[PDB]
Amino acid sequence: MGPGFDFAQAIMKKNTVIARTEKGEFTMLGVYDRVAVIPTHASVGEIIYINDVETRVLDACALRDLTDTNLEITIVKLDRNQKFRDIRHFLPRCEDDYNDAVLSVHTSKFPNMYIPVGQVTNYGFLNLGGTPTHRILMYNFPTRAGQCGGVVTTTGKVIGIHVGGNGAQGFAAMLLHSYFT
Repeated sequence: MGPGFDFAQAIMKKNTVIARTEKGEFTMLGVYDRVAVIPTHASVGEIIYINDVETRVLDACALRDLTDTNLEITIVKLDRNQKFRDIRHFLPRCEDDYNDAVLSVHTSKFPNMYIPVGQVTNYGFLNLGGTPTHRILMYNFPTRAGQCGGVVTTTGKVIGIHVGGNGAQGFAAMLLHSYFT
């Protein structure tokens, strides 16, 4: 409907796949080459389904900060026959607050879904499902089961992936340029 939705749509149309694990279907952001991200609670194994294609996982790394605190981001390298458009130049370099974000989701359950979530707070620490988690972004939208892995964007930046909610707020894990060097 406006430039925020335009940037979000451009990311969804070229840089997302539907990932299926034993824990469900997730929006999965492709970042560059065969490298993608997914919430760590997706529990990626040796095999994953990508757009319903059986795919070998070549590497998977559950990220933690240098305090050895969960970040809730898993970086996956996929044995896929095609590269993603390189979007690393849209990743923030530092932890920040944002205005006017969109959360975008694409699954069997929620196709072509775009939510204007508004102002995004650098929340920091969250006890996420009982797990101490750092680098959390917070927005005041009542997100639901099925939106995990959803992409959080502003005009010109890909800032996070949706990892949870409390019924009134939603929470995303930061994406930082330094994760994908």
